[PDB]
Amino acid sequence: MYQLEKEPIVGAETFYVDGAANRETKLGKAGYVTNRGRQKVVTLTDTTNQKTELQAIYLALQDSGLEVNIVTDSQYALGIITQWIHNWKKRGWKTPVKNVDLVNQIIEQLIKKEKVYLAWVPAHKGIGGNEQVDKLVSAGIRKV
Ligand SMILES: NCCc1ccc(O)c(-c2c(O)c(O)c3c(c2O)C(=O)c2c(cc(O)c(C(=O)O)c2C(=O)O)C3=O)c1
Ligand SMILES: [Mn+2]
Ligand SMILES: [Mn+2]
Ligand SMILES: [Zn+2]
Ligand SMILES: [Zn+2]
Repeated sequence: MYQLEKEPIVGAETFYVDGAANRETKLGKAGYVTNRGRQKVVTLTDTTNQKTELQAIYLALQDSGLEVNIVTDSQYALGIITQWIHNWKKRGWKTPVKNVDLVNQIIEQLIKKEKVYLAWVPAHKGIGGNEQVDKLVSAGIRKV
């Protein structure tokens, strides 16, 4: 229904989102850091790594203005969201089984926006945004 931006929205605040979970305890964290100096980290129970990545995106949509840049390192989160947008009101579309409720909450937030840019980056070493939020969500969840 929607058109995600082809390139970052110049001027808009950028949310570097991430999540991490531990399979053995199902504990996890999801959150963001932004280039305007905000951050947020929430602790979650009964969750998975995929669920935490989606939850971080939901948090960024909840806390942002009408134009938002979001940078994720979850290929899954980006793919399931983009596929939802491209295939609604379209033939031959079976909605995914896993995480359907969370993705529906995200799409809810997405359509309320004016412009959204969503990009995937591989996780990497450094001092940039994806690295910072990685350390935040990995604290006490997985070794780094
Ligand atoms: N110092 C460099 C190595 C390093 C150090 C610290 C890190 O935290 C990570 C690291 C992440 O922080 C991270 O969040 C992720 C990964 C990382 O490797 C992934 O690899 C990864 C992630 C999400 C995904 O959805 C996939 C998928 O969907 O397939 C993959 C995939 O591997 O395939 C993902 O979220 C990597
Ligand atoms: Mn990640
Ligand atoms: Mn990461
Ligand atoms: Zn606007
Ligand atoms: Zn970086």
